[PDB]
Amino acid sequence: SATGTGLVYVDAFTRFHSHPECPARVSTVMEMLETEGLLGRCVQVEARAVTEDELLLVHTKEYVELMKSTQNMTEEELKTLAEKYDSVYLHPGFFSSACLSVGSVLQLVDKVMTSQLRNGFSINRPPGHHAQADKMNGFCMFNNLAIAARYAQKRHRVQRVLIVDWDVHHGQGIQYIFEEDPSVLYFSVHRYEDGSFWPHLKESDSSSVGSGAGQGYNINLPWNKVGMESGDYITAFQQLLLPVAYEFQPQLVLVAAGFDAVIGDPKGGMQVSPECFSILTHMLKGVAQGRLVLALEGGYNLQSTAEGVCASMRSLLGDPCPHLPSSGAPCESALKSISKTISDLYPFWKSLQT
Ligand SMILES: CC(/C=C/C(=O)NO)=C\[C@@H](C)C(=O)c1ccc(N(C)C)cc1
Ligand SMILES: [N+]
Ligand SMILES: [N+]
Ligand SMILES: [Zn+2]
Repeated sequence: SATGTGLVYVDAFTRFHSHPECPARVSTVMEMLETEGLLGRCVQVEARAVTEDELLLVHTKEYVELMKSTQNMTEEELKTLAEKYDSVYLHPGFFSSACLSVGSVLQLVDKVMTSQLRNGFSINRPPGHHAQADKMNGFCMFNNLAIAARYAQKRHRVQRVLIVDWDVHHGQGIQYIFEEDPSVLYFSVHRYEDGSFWPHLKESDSSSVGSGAGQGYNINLPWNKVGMESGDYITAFQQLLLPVAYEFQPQLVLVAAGFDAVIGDPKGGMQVSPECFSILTHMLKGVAQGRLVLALEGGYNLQSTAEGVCASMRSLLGDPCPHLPSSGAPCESALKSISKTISDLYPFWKSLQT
């Protein structure tokens, strides 16, 4: 029986930066983890730099070289290149941080799949779930979890990987990468508002269920109203994700754990209590024998994000689930979105058919 919860963090995550995506995100998460006495209960795991071969599992050779050459670029060359991407800034140390950010999750995948640890959480920036095979996007250079997913498949002989994205933003990067791939199931719960919320993509609706052999293995649930709560996410997990999850039977679960959906986040617009992420985390522990790795994505209110991380951490540590301040009943708008997605993937999953 594997035991212990891995925690990867290195000061290098704070060496690149009004802007919402800042080193303050990660530094104050670690501080709240300590003062809550959660940090000392984790097994501290070293970070490592991702190798080129590992990056090439997801990203193109030309893109990797362009990103590597950003190290020596002038702040005007970084200005030029970054302007050709959607919502992306560049920094001389972005490449190093991005490399250590990916490797941090690979470190945790190794420990969980070799049963040295039960589960893990990398407090890493830059985030990844928006990054694509040949381009930067949404403050992401490399796709942390996509790389980790195929890494586990190659190195640790994993057949099926489930990726859960509860960040308020749609991880179109992950969706694009495994679009035709049935070995990796992608689930994304995100604010959409019929395309008026960033990234403003039609591919972010529940209509996109994948293509080819990957049909049915891509699941988007789009909120079309702000102010969603814990009762909405829990109902969404209970009626959609988890039925599919147990039918899918993954051997590793990766979580794009952004916390911009927590109450008080300026960007998300939702009202999800921090304690809700303790429940969602706990649900996912019943899948893949608890083999569960979380990686930081979004979240822009420093205290709310820190609370979300702590709440997720307690469940990783096997602490009792917390009391929920909000109602257990979901709203009508949430039910509409859940119904629509279920209807869109109905013929692909037996468990959805009632
Ligand atoms: C991309 C993103 C977060 C994604 C996320 O968190 N994914 O999980 C937020 C965007 C909309 C944003 O707010 C923004 C702010 C400033 C800016 N520039 C000053 C250029 C460009 C974009
Ligand atoms: N998401
Ligand atoms: N997929
Ligand atoms: Zn986000």
